[PDB]
Amino acid sequence: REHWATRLGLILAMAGYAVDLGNFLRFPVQAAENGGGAFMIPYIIAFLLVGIPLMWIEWAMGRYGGAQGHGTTPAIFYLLWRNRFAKILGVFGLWIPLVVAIYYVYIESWTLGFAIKFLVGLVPEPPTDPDSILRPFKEFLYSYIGVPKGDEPILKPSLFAYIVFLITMFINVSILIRGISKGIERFAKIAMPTLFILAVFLVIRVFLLETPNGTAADGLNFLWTPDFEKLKDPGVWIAAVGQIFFSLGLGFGAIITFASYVRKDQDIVLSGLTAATLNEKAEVILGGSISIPAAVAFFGVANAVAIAKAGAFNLGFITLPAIFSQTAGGTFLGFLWFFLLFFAGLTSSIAGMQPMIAFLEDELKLSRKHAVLWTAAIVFFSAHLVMFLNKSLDEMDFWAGTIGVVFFGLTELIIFFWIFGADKAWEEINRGGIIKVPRIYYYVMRYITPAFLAVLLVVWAREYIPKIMEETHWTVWITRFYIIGLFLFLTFLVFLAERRRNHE
Ligand SMILES: CCCCCCCCO[C@@H]1O[C@H](CO)[C@@H](O)[C@H](O)[C@H]1O
Ligand SMILES: CCCCCCCCO[C@@H]1O[C@H](CO)[C@@H](O)[C@H](O)[C@H]1O
Ligand SMILES: CN[C@H]1CC[C@@H](c2ccc(Cl)c(Cl)c2)c2ccccc21
Ligand code: NA
Ligand code: NA
Repeated sequence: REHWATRLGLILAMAGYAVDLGNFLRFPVQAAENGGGAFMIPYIIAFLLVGIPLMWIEWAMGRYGGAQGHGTTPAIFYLLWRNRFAKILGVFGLWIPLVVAIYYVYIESWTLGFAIKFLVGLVPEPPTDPDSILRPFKEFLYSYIGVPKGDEPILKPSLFAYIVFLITMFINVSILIRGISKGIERFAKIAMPTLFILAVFLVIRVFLLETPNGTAADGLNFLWTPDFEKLKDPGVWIAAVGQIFFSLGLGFGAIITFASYVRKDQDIVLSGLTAATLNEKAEVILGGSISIPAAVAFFGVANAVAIAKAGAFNLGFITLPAIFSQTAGGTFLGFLWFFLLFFAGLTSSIAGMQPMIAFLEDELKLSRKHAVLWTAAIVFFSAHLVMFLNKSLDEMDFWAGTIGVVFFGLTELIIFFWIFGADKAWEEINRGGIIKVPRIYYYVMRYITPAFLAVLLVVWAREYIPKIMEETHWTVWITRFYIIGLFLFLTFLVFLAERRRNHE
């Protein structure tokens, strides 16, 4: 079995998976909407009671599986719980990263496309008033993606967007096809320092932003002034749990698969805690210092509430590109911003497609070359639904990348800490640990952690599912039909794997 060559490479790869566009866009928006500086209270608590324990558990499950030659959840769940229902539950944890990759790589390709367009100077050049500056960039983005102009739910991406997606897939493949150590690990050792350098440069350039509407210091102020009254709203506590859960990338299956290449007695406690900490640092220090302060510096603290409510996507793909074009060398600054977003996405997507590759290698005995190429073919083909059908991305992101991950995260907890055995799980976590998990976390993992995920799951289900099922366009059923088909497809591959094993 492949293994990580160095501890540093392992940590940077895991951190690279966790650190993405969300660090620079989703977190600042969430904090600004949920109490500002006060949001750090439930955020730290959720990090300690949910993020950290679940992360150690996913690492533990992966390393446990890898020692027996299995990197994905269909086999791993069965090893933990030898039951037919376990193999079926395990399919979910292979279905999720497969479905997520189908839309994620496309989103990632947008950042490469925009980086190129900013670099060469092919961007709108306004003109005054905020709507006169934002609109040309809204149209710029809409034309690239092919946002519907009529009543039809059809997307028409530009030729450039489509070619860049091809290039983006090729880049993912070029890394993945070289494997864990010479591919993913080697890239992580370059991309992470680069990501750090770009971020620091952006923080510095943002802090120097001075407009008649305000400064960056006003942005840091608006973002980091505590509003303790919001701590009464349960939604703020729910948002913090969700923020921690998603930013760490728990429940997606990538962590488990990456951990499956950690040697049997190699540390995961300190390594996992370090990777998690790197994500948080990149999130609150780097992410919190770029996007929001820039938006507030340019549009004033008066529009600060409106900006955060506009969302992470609008902030990163419309508002920020617009602001840069109004500054000296902002064309190059926009390039750096999207270059940053591209590497942040690329480090995550190579981690996100590895589970499918691992399944083909471990369970169907495909060579790395064949496993990578077939995984790429499936993702590339399937992405055409995301590229051409309006809201297909949103539907995939909800079922797999939102509801699915929280459900699967809870399933992981139960199967590992309740079914497999709490004592065994604990020993599987701490074995080879450079530091030991504090004894108190045994109770947290067994009772507190699954309680938080259960509350998150139920609240989001009751809040979002009825709307999703009753207020959406009929075309969402195309996406539902297809991804249900993908689940049936993986179930069939698992069937073929076990029938091959019985033969050999
Ligand atoms: C959900 C997956 C849909 C697959 C993408 C559909 C391919 C789109 O093919 C369409 O062919 C038309 C021919 O008249 C052309 O005019 C359009 O430009 C082209 O996009
Ligand atoms: C989700 C899948 C949607 C794919 C978009 C398909 C592109 C539209 O293809 C359609 O082909 C028709 C051929 O009879 C033409 O007459 C239409 O005007 C053209 O829009
Ligand atoms: C998990 N938070 C980020 C990190 C990884 C990144 C991600 C997760 C799984 C996969 Cl399969 C891929 Cl390709 C990419 C991602 C996707 C959707 C939503 C959020 C996120
Ligand atoms: Na993150
Ligand atoms: Na990443």
